[PDB]
Amino acid sequence: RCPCRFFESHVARANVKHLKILNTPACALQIVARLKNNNRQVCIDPKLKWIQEYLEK
Amino acid sequence: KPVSLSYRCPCRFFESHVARANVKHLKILNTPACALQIVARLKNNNRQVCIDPKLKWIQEYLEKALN
Repeated sequence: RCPCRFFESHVARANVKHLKILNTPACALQIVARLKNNNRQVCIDPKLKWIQEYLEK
Repeated sequence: KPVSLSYRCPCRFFESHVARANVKHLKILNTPACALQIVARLKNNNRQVCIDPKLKWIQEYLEKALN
């Protein structure tokens, strides 16, 4: 049962407190963002350019 | 109102021995003051453990997350 069935593409690095990469292989979406200001959790588009940057170097 | 030497980084100590099967999710934090830090939510005890990012299985895990 994949918690992420929907993804949001309109998310910027600046909006996020942290990312949670769910250990759920088989699920297409496993990236959940805990958002700043409101503490809502939303699954994000894994294609967001900033993700690879955040998952840092 | 000052805010200094009171708001610690999520991680100061790390663990390099963690089995992927005992990981529910990886909490990735990345801030200017603390850099990249990974906190694993463990399956066996639901506790949070800071892990070494240089771990081998981490890269593939993150990679397979389509990002």
